[PDB]
Amino acid sequence: TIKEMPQPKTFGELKNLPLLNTDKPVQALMKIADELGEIFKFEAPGRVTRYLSSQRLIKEACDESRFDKNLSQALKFVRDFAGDGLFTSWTHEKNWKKAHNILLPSFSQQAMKGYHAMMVDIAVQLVQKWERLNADEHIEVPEDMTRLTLDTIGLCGFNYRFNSFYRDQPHPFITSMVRALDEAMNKLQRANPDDPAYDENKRQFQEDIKVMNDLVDKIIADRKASSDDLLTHMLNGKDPETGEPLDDENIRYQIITFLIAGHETTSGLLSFALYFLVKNPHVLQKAAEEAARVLVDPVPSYKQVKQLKYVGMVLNEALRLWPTAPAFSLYAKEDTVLGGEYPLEKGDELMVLIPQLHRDKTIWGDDVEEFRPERFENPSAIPQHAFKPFGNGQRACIGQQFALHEATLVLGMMLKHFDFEDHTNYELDIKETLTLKPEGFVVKAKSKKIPL
Ligand SMILES: CC(C)C1=CC2=CC[C@@H]3[C@](C)(CCC[C@@]3(C)C(=O)N[C@@H](Cc3c[nH]c4ccccc34)C(=O)O)[C@H]2CC1
Repeated sequence: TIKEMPQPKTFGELKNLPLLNTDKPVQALMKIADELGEIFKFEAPGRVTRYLSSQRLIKEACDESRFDKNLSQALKFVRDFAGDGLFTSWTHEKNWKKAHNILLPSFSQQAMKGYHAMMVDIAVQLVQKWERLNADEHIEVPEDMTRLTLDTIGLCGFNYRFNSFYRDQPHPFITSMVRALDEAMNKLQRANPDDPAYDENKRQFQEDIKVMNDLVDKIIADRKASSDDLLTHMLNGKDPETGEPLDDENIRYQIITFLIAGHETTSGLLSFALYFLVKNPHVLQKAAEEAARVLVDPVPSYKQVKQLKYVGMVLNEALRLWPTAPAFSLYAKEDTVLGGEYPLEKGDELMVLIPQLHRDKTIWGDDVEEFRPERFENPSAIPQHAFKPFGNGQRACIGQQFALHEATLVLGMMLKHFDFEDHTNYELDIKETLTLKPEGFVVKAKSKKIPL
């Protein structure tokens, strides 16, 4: 009944801004939501946003007639290099619907069947790497998952080989992208971004943007000198509405977007999935049993991957507890009241805190912190807008099918070929680069000695 909104602790003139002066801002906002509940106001000089954590309010926020996708401050900083690519465009910019129409067919069932062989090429490189480890050598999990996911989007999307399994260090692309993301996350807490103490930060940022754009003009130059892949559709496809193709500036932004959006979160998903599987041995056993039963050939087929149902549920349960793109932003299209209590003005910003949404006890029950893939047996038994790891509506993840096909294929092959040991009894440490990923997660993989 027009309730007053809670607000976390303030720092005078800086309002709530210093609460983001941490290497783990999403984990900080989750603790605030635990303390303040389903909604709280966050204020900095010149800006306000309302953090939502309950399925009760988020099911309203997901009404596309009332709320559209907002560029959060984080996405405004990413737009410095991702421009009006699909992830960092407003819905009302011409290039959003145009690129959407042109690129959606690059995620058709026909398209996924076409990507499968190249996903297998990279997955086989991962399995061969682990088969070739010596006694008592370990696996650096997020490092190897990032090698796989970057190489997969490079090859499937652009017929480009990053060759990440030939490198003991990350590809220059990854090093520059991680630093750009870390700069973008860093600028969020930065009062007085014009301070000369940040002139080197700016210089380094521009440098990192130059590294990713050099690789893009090279992917483009490569293709020019001679495929039916994502890059084919970017260069040739026409929007059925206008009959127009994408312009060169936009195409560059889409390549940068798909290299970032198309691997970082999938590497996080695979890393968290393997973390929960080694921490939950009964779940690991059930998934390994399915992989053994289904993947009866040396090379997995598209159809077999579609039959790894329990592996698919493991991936959804990992996205429930640690959604690797952990927030999305909305703005009110008009004046509206939220849950009958919180009046909003046109333009008012909302932040969906996805990990908190996924811990709503009124949806999942009291065992909400438990890793239980069986929660996903029946999508009709899950309330509306309870599970939002790929965002909402027409602005939902275009790459969800690609990511889940790749992750199901790879996790299936991992569970078929190896037994895993949590040999250090790893303590979860979640590194934030806007996206979430376990840091320092290592395992030992004992070969089942099954040939490829
Ligand atoms: C690539 C995808 C997965 C991402 C989604 C994100 C959504 C919200 C972000 C993000 C998690 C990074 C950390 C801050 C946070 C939680 C945020 O709300 N920030 C708000 C509010 C804010 C924080 N600091 C600010 C400084 C100035 C202005 C606004 C802000 C914002 O960025 O808009 C960020 C990471 C990148």
